[PDB]
Amino acid sequence: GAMAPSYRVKRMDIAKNDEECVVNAANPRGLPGDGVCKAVYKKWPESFKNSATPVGTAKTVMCGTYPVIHAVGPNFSNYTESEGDRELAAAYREVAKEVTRLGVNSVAIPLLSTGVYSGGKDRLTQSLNHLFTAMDSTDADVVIYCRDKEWEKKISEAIQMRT
Ligand SMILES: [Cl-]
Ligand SMILES: [Cl-]
Ligand SMILES: [Cl-]
Repeated sequence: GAMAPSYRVKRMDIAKNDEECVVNAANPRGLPGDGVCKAVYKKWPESFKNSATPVGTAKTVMCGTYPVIHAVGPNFSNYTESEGDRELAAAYREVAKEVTRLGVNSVAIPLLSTGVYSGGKDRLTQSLNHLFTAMDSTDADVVIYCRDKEWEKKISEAIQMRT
C-alpha cells in the first residue's frame, strides 16, 4: 500500500503515466478503439491479447510485467440512464478488485464513459463519484488523467473538497 494513500489529477496522456499500472477505457471487444484506448494500444499493444470482456467488468493483461487493467464502461448511446449508471459503478468496483489483487502501490485511471461513450452528456461528476466509491477502500495512490483544462480544475476541486 501507499504510506499515505492520496488522489491526484494530471492533464496529460495516460500513456506517459508515472504509476505502477494503468486502467484502459476499453471497448468490450479488445479492439484498438479511439481516444484513451488508442493511446493505450500504441503504448502497450501486447496487453490486447484476449482482453475482450463484457460491459461493467475489468480484465487485466500484462505487458511484460506492467499491468493493463481493461475496464469497460457503458456506452450511454445504447444504455438507459439507469442501467448505464449501474454498469458504470460496476466497472469501477471491478477496477478496485484488480488494483487490490495486483498489490500495486499506485494506479493511473481515466474517467470511464466521459468521451465517445458519454451519449453527448457531461458525466464528469457521475464518473468521478463512482471512481471514488470504488477506490476509497483501496490503499493505492490514485492519479486521475484528463485532457481538458476546465475538467482538470473541476476534478482538482472535487478532490480538495473531501480535504
Ligand atoms: Cl501529453
Ligand atoms: Cl469514453
Ligand atoms: Cl478530459
